[PDB]
Amino acid sequence: VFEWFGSNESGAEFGTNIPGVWGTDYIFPDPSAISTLIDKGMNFFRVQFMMERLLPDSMTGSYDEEYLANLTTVIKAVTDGGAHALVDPHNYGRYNGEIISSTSDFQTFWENLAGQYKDNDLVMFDTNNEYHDMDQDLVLNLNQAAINGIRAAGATSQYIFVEGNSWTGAWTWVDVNDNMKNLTDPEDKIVYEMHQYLDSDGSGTSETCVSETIGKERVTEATQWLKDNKKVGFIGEYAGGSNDVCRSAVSGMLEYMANNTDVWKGASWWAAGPWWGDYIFSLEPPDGTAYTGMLDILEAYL
Ligand SMILES: CC(=O)N[C@@H]1[C@@H](O)[C@H](O)[C@@H](CO)O[C@H]1O
Ligand SMILES: CC(=O)N[C@@H]1[C@@H](O)[C@H](O)[C@@H](CO)O[C@H]1O
Ligand SMILES: [Ca+2]
Repeated sequence: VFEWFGSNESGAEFGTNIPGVWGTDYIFPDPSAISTLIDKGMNFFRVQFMMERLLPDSMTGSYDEEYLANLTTVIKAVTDGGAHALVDPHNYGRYNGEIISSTSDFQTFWENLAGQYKDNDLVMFDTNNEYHDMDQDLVLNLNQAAINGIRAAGATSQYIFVEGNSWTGAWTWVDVNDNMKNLTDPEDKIVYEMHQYLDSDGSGTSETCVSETIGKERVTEATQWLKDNKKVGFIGEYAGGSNDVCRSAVSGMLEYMANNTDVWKGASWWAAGPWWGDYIFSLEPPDGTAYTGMLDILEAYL
Protein backbone atom coordinates (compact mmCIF):
# COMPACT_ATOMS: atom_id res chain seq x y z
CA VAL A 1 0.00 0.00 0.00
CA PHE A 2 2.62 2.48 1.22
CA GLU A 3 6.33 2.33 0.63
CA TRP A 4 7.02 2.43 4.37
CA PHE A 5 4.71 1.71 7.30
CA GLY A 6 5.80 1.47 10.90
CA SER A 7 6.46 3.02 14.23
CA ASN A 8 8.58 5.39 16.23
CA GLU A 9 11.03 3.81 18.70
CA SER A 10 11.52 6.19 21.54
CA GLY A 11 13.53 6.23 24.74
CA ALA A 12 17.00 7.51 23.99
CA GLU A 13 15.79 11.09 24.02
CA PHE A 14 13.79 10.75 27.22
CA GLY A 15 14.38 12.98 30.26
CA THR A 16 15.64 16.53 30.69
CA ASN A 17 19.04 15.75 32.14
CA ILE A 18 21.94 16.03 29.79
CA PRO A 19 24.27 13.51 29.95
CA GLY A 20 21.58 11.95 32.06
CA VAL A 21 22.47 8.41 32.81
CA TRP A 22 21.30 5.33 31.02
CA GLY A 23 18.74 3.50 33.00
CA THR A 24 17.56 6.50 34.94
CA ASP A 25 17.05 9.39 32.46
CA TYR A 26 16.88 7.36 29.21
CA ILE A 27 16.95 3.92 27.64
CA PHE A 28 17.40 2.59 24.09
CA PRO A 29 14.73 0.70 22.29
CA ASP A 30 14.55 -3.10 22.76
CA PRO A 31 15.47 -5.22 19.65
CA SER A 32 13.08 -7.99 20.70
CA ALA A 33 10.16 -5.57 20.83
CA ILE A 34 11.21 -4.26 17.42
CA SER A 35 11.48 -7.81 16.09
CA THR A 36 7.99 -8.40 17.35
CA LEU A 37 6.65 -5.37 15.41
CA ILE A 38 8.59 -6.54 12.31
CA ASP A 39 6.77 -9.89 12.68
CA LYS A 40 3.49 -8.01 12.64
CA GLY A 41 4.65 -6.72 9.18
CA MET A 42 6.22 -3.28 9.93
CA ASN A 43 9.04 -2.25 7.68
CA PHE A 44 9.99 1.16 8.98
CA PHE A 45 11.27 2.38 12.36
CA ARG A 46 11.95 5.99 13.32
CA VAL A 47 14.62 5.86 15.94
CA GLN A 48 14.86 8.79 18.37
CA PHE A 49 18.09 10.09 19.81
CA MET A 50 19.24 13.33 21.55
CA MET A 51 22.00 15.27 19.93
CA GLU A 52 23.49 16.47 23.23
CA ARG A 53 23.93 12.83 24.33
CA LEU A 54 25.61 11.84 21.05
CA LEU A 55 27.74 15.00 21.03
CA PRO A 56 28.66 16.02 24.59
CA ASP A 57 30.91 19.00 23.65
CA SER A 58 29.69 20.67 20.51
CA MET A 59 27.78 19.47 17.52
CA THR A 60 30.93 19.45 15.36
CA GLY A 61 32.97 17.68 18.05
CA SER A 62 33.60 14.02 18.81
CA TYR A 63 31.03 11.50 19.94
CA ASP A 64 30.06 9.74 23.02
CA GLU A 65 31.11 6.50 21.41
CA GLU A 66 28.99 4.40 23.84
CA TYR A 67 25.81 6.41 23.08
CA LEU A 68 26.66 6.15 19.40
CA ALA A 69 27.40 2.45 19.70
CA ASN A 70 24.02 1.93 21.30
CA LEU A 71 22.20 3.95 18.64
CA THR A 72 23.94 2.00 15.87
CA THR A 73 22.89 -1.26 17.61
CA VAL A 74 19.28 -0.31 17.41
CA ILE A 75 19.66 0.86 13.79
CA LYS A 76 21.36 -2.42 12.89
CA ALA A 77 18.67 -4.49 14.58
CA VAL A 78 16.21 -2.74 12.33
CA THR A 79 18.25 -2.96 9.07
CA ASP A 80 19.26 -6.62 9.72
CA GLY A 81 15.54 -7.42 10.17
CA GLY A 82 15.10 -6.12 6.62
CA ALA A 83 13.39 -2.90 7.74
CA HIS A 84 14.22 0.78 7.06
CA ALA A 85 15.57 2.82 9.94
CA LEU A 86 15.09 6.59 10.00
CA VAL A 87 17.70 8.22 12.21
CA ASP A 88 15.93 11.07 14.08
CA PRO A 89 17.96 13.73 16.03
CA HIS A 90 14.91 14.55 18.12
CA ASN A 91 16.04 18.09 18.75
CA TYR A 92 13.46 20.72 17.72
CA GLY A 93 16.03 22.72 15.78
CA ARG A 94 17.91 23.39 19.04
CA TYR A 95 21.20 22.25 20.56
CA ASN A 96 21.82 22.86 24.26
CA GLY A 97 18.56 24.78 24.40
CA GLU A 98 19.45 27.39 21.79
CA ILE A 99 18.27 27.54 18.17
CA ILE A 100 20.82 26.13 15.64
CA SER A 101 21.71 29.33 13.78
CA SER A 102 25.00 28.01 12.39
CA THR A 103 24.13 26.45 9.07
CA SER A 104 27.83 25.43 8.72
CA ASP A 105 28.02 23.68 12.10
CA PHE A 106 24.81 21.75 11.30
CA GLN A 107 26.23 20.77 7.94
CA THR A 108 29.38 19.36 9.62
CA PHE A 109 27.21 17.62 12.22
CA TRP A 110 25.37 15.77 9.47
CA GLU A 111 28.47 15.12 7.44
CA ASN A 112 29.99 13.37 10.44
CA LEU A 113 26.84 11.44 11.31
CA ALA A 114 25.92 10.24 7.84
CA GLY A 115 29.56 9.08 7.64
CA GLN A 116 28.62 6.42 10.25
CA TYR A 117 25.83 5.09 8.11
CA LYS A 118 26.83 5.81 4.53
CA ASP A 119 27.12 2.12 3.55
CA ASN A 120 23.76 1.03 5.03
CA ASP A 121 21.23 1.11 2.25
CA LEU A 122 18.42 0.62 4.69
CA VAL A 123 19.16 3.83 6.69
CA MET A 124 17.27 7.06 6.13
CA PHE A 125 18.13 10.46 7.69
CA ASP A 126 15.65 12.86 9.40
CA THR A 127 17.19 16.30 9.41
CA ASN A 128 15.68 17.22 12.80
CA ASN A 129 12.44 16.58 14.67
CA GLU A 130 9.86 19.41 14.73
CA TYR A 131 11.44 22.73 14.02
CA HIS A 132 9.34 25.44 15.70
CA ASP A 133 9.29 29.06 16.88
CA MET A 134 12.17 30.07 14.65
CA ASP A 135 13.01 31.86 11.48
CA GLN A 136 11.38 30.27 8.46
CA ASP A 137 14.44 31.04 6.25
CA LEU A 138 16.67 29.37 8.87
CA VAL A 139 14.41 26.28 8.75
CA LEU A 140 14.92 26.00 5.03
CA ASN A 141 18.64 26.58 5.22
CA LEU A 142 19.10 24.05 8.08
CA ASN A 143 17.35 21.39 6.07
CA GLN A 144 19.53 22.18 3.01
CA ALA A 145 22.64 22.20 5.26
CA ALA A 146 21.63 18.67 6.39
CA ILE A 147 21.13 17.40 2.81
CA ASN A 148 24.52 19.01 1.79
CA GLY A 149 26.41 17.40 4.69
CA ILE A 150 24.77 14.02 4.23
CA ARG A 151 25.78 13.94 0.53
CA ALA A 152 29.23 15.30 1.15
CA ALA A 153 29.79 12.27 3.40
CA GLY A 154 29.22 9.79 0.61
CA ALA A 155 25.82 8.75 1.81
CA THR A 156 24.09 8.61 -1.57
CA SER A 157 21.63 5.80 -1.51
CA GLN A 158 19.73 7.10 1.52
CA TYR A 159 16.40 9.04 1.55
CA ILE A 160 16.48 12.33 3.47
CA PHE A 161 13.35 13.18 5.46
CA VAL A 162 13.09 16.90 5.81
CA GLU A 163 10.91 18.68 8.44
CA GLY A 164 9.37 22.13 8.44
CA ASN A 165 8.37 24.73 10.97
CA SER A 166 5.23 24.69 13.19
CA TRP A 167 6.31 21.31 14.59
CA THR A 168 6.20 20.05 11.01
CA GLY A 169 2.51 19.84 11.30
CA ALA A 170 0.41 18.76 8.32
CA TRP A 171 -2.54 20.94 9.25
CA THR A 172 -0.41 24.15 9.23
CA TRP A 173 2.00 23.18 6.38
CA VAL A 174 0.65 25.39 3.63
CA ASP A 175 0.46 28.51 5.93
CA VAL A 176 4.13 28.43 7.08
CA ASN A 177 6.33 26.03 5.06
CA ASP A 178 5.78 26.93 1.45
CA ASN A 179 9.47 27.88 1.03
CA MET A 180 10.39 24.20 1.81
CA LYS A 181 9.63 23.37 -1.89
CA ASN A 182 12.96 24.99 -2.71
CA LEU A 183 15.06 22.15 -1.25
CA THR A 184 17.32 20.31 -3.71
CA ASP A 185 19.16 16.95 -3.49
CA PRO A 186 21.72 15.61 -6.11
CA GLU A 187 20.22 12.19 -5.49
CA ASP A 188 16.65 13.37 -5.73
CA LYS A 189 15.58 11.44 -2.59
CA ILE A 190 13.95 14.14 -0.39
CA VAL A 191 10.80 13.15 1.46
CA TYR A 192 8.67 15.81 3.31
CA GLU A 193 7.90 14.53 6.79
CA MET A 194 4.87 15.96 8.54
CA HIS A 195 3.31 15.07 11.91
CA GLN A 196 -0.35 15.04 12.71
CA TYR A 197 -2.40 14.40 15.83
CA LEU A 198 -6.19 14.29 16.27
CA ASP A 199 -6.99 15.96 19.59
CA SER A 200 -8.60 19.38 19.92
CA ASP A 201 -5.35 21.28 19.80
CA GLY A 202 -3.24 18.87 17.68
CA SER A 203 -0.70 18.56 20.51
CA GLY A 204 -1.13 14.78 20.71
CA THR A 205 -1.68 14.95 24.53
CA SER A 206 -5.28 13.74 24.85
CA GLU A 207 -6.89 10.39 24.18
CA THR A 208 -9.90 12.11 22.75
CA CYS A 209 -10.15 12.89 18.99
CA VAL A 210 -12.17 15.83 17.73
CA SER A 211 -14.29 13.68 15.41
CA GLU A 212 -14.48 10.69 13.23
CA THR A 213 -13.13 12.61 10.24
CA ILE A 214 -10.57 14.99 11.85
CA GLY A 215 -7.55 13.09 10.59
CA LYS A 216 -8.47 13.27 6.94
CA GLU A 217 -9.37 16.98 7.37
CA ARG A 218 -6.02 17.74 8.87
CA VAL A 219 -3.99 16.20 6.00
CA THR A 220 -6.05 17.47 3.01
CA GLU A 221 -4.24 20.72 2.30
CA ALA A 222 -0.77 19.11 2.70
CA THR A 223 -1.72 16.44 0.22
CA GLN A 224 -2.67 19.11 -2.38
CA TRP A 225 0.53 20.98 -1.63
CA LEU A 226 2.64 17.86 -2.31
CA LYS A 227 0.78 17.26 -5.58
CA ASP A 228 1.08 20.80 -6.73
CA ASN A 229 4.74 21.05 -6.02
CA LYS A 230 5.48 17.53 -7.24
CA LYS A 231 6.88 16.33 -3.91
CA VAL A 232 6.47 13.19 -1.82
CA GLY A 233 5.60 13.11 1.94
CA PHE A 234 5.41 10.84 4.97
CA ILE A 235 3.45 11.12 8.28
CA GLY A 236 6.38 10.60 10.66
CA GLU A 237 4.10 10.83 13.78
CA TYR A 238 0.48 10.23 14.30
CA ALA A 239 -1.71 8.61 16.96
CA GLY A 240 -5.07 8.45 18.46
CA GLY A 241 -6.68 7.04 21.58
CA SER A 242 -7.96 3.50 21.94
CA ASN A 243 -11.63 4.39 21.58
CA ASP A 244 -14.22 4.31 18.79
CA VAL A 245 -14.07 7.92 17.67
CA CYS A 246 -10.25 7.86 17.31
CA ARG A 247 -10.25 4.50 15.70
CA SER A 248 -12.56 5.99 13.13
CA ALA A 249 -10.35 9.09 12.72
CA VAL A 250 -7.09 7.12 12.34
CA SER A 251 -8.66 4.76 9.89
CA GLY A 252 -10.06 7.56 7.76
CA MET A 253 -6.88 9.37 7.75
CA LEU A 254 -4.96 6.30 6.58
CA GLU A 255 -7.57 5.43 3.99
CA TYR A 256 -7.35 8.94 2.55
CA MET A 257 -3.61 8.70 2.40
CA ALA A 258 -3.84 5.27 0.78
CA ASN A 259 -5.87 7.00 -2.02
CA ASN A 260 -3.01 9.43 -2.51
CA THR A 261 0.03 7.18 -2.64
CA ASP A 262 1.23 9.31 -5.44
CA VAL A 263 2.38 11.72 -2.68
CA TRP A 264 2.10 9.77 0.66
CA LYS A 265 4.93 7.26 1.11
CA GLY A 266 3.51 5.97 4.43
CA ALA A 267 3.40 6.76 8.12
CA SER A 268 4.83 5.82 11.56
CA TRP A 269 2.76 5.63 14.74
CA TRP A 270 3.88 7.63 17.81
CA ALA A 271 5.08 5.46 19.53
CA ALA A 272 6.79 2.21 20.53
CA GLY A 273 9.72 1.83 22.88
CA PRO A 274 10.30 0.32 26.37
CA TRP A 275 9.55 3.15 28.79
CA TRP A 276 6.05 4.33 27.85
CA GLY A 277 4.18 2.35 30.56
CA ASP A 278 0.51 3.26 30.50
CA TYR A 279 0.94 5.93 27.82
CA ILE A 280 -2.28 6.49 25.92
CA PHE A 281 -0.47 5.85 22.51
CA SER A 282 1.96 3.12 23.45
CA LEU A 283 2.51 0.62 20.60
CA GLU A 284 5.06 -1.35 22.65
CA PRO A 285 4.29 -5.05 22.90
CA PRO A 286 2.85 -7.07 24.64
CA ASP A 287 0.50 -4.63 26.38
CA GLY A 288 0.75 -0.99 25.20
CA THR A 289 -2.70 0.63 24.95
CA ALA A 290 -2.28 1.16 21.20
CA TYR A 291 -0.55 -2.16 20.75
CA THR A 292 -3.80 -3.91 21.83
CA GLY A 293 -6.27 -1.09 21.06
CA MET A 294 -5.31 0.13 17.62
CA LEU A 295 -2.97 -2.27 15.97
CA ASP A 296 -5.79 -4.18 14.16
CA ILE A 297 -6.42 -0.88 12.19
CA LEU A 298 -2.83 -0.62 11.23
CA GLU A 299 -2.57 -4.31 10.11
CA ALA A 300 -4.68 -3.26 7.09
CA TYR A 301 -1.49 -1.69 5.68
CA LEU A 302 0.80 -4.49 6.62
C1 LIG B 1 23.02 -4.21 30.56
C2 LIG B 1 24.29 -3.26 30.78
O1 LIG B 1 25.34 -3.31 30.09
N1 LIG B 1 24.11 -2.46 31.84
C3 LIG B 1 25.02 -1.38 32.27
C4 LIG B 1 24.82 -1.08 33.70
O2 LIG B 1 25.17 -2.22 34.44
C5 LIG B 1 25.74 0.02 34.12
O3 LIG B 1 25.12 0.53 35.24
C6 LIG B 1 25.92 1.21 33.11
C7 LIG B 1 27.45 1.51 32.77
O4 LIG B 1 27.95 0.95 31.52
O5 LIG B 1 25.00 1.05 31.99
C8 LIG B 1 24.44 -0.22 31.59
O6 LIG B 1 24.71 -0.48 30.26
C1 LIG C 1 21.55 -2.78 27.41
C2 LIG C 1 22.90 -2.09 27.11
O1 LIG C 1 23.66 -2.59 26.29
N1 LIG C 1 23.17 -0.99 27.84
C3 LIG C 1 24.32 -0.09 27.61
C4 LIG C 1 24.65 0.74 28.83
O2 LIG C 1 25.64 -0.06 29.46
C5 LIG C 1 25.33 2.09 28.69
O3 LIG C 1 25.06 2.76 29.94
C6 LIG C 1 24.75 2.90 27.49
C7 LIG C 1 25.44 4.22 27.13
O4 LIG C 1 24.29 4.97 26.53
O5 LIG C 1 24.79 1.94 26.45
C8 LIG C 1 23.84 0.84 26.65
O6 LIG C 1 23.70 0.14 25.53
CA1 LIG D 1 27.30 18.58 27.04
